[PDB]
Amino acid sequence: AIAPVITIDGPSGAGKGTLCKAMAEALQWHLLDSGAIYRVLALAALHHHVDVASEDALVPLASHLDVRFVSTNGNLEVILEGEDVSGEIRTQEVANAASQVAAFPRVREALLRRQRAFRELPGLIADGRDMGTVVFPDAPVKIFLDASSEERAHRRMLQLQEKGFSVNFERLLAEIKERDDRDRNMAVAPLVPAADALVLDSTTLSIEQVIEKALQYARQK
Ligand SMILES: Nc1ccn([C@H]2C[C@H](O)[C@@H](COP(=O)(O)O)O2)c(=O)n1
Repeated sequence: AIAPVITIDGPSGAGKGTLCKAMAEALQWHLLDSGAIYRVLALAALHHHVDVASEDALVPLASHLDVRFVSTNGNLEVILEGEDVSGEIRTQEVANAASQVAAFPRVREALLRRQRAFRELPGLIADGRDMGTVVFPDAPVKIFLDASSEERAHRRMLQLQEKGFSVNFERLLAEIKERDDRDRNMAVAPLVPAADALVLDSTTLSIEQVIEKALQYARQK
């Protein structure tokens, strides 16, 4: 007793986000956005003066987390413990922590069941860095979008350039390069594609083409 899926994962900046809003739009498939979750988890950790450094304090917060996602409106507002926090989880600090919050074995666990319960007819698209390596290791579909460092950098340090912020290519470069040698050497929660994941790059690829591509693989299998 279960419904179909998909597993569009990959590193930040890869544009796996907007890709999902098609997978899920053209298909009307429940769009599960992970990253956010952690981002709320981290936020909640922050305001709850919970020591995001202490793995011995990030599991309770998770296993009783009040985080849900809106329906079909303008885009997708994430809600927390009773109030909206979209713009706040998209902060340039919440992530530094949301990067800490997701680097602990037990964390994921408590977040685990909280995710697997997202599946439902017809299907559930899943943005993330592991929707195959762990959560949906049975998803007929398994896309793994990817993008170089210099580029994924642009794909961000620029994406926020016309959003009223200041940032330098040099920094964010290092910043993402950092998470890589982290996410990589990471032990658990690597970032390597699912042994049957369609490795799909997008550096010199267009977003209109990634969609194009992706979908091809979709209904196919
Ligand atoms: N499935 C996921 C999604 C995000 N993450 C991490 C990567 C980021 O530091 C943070 C949220 O990522 P994102 O900015 O893509 O929402 O949590 C993860 O480890 N596994």
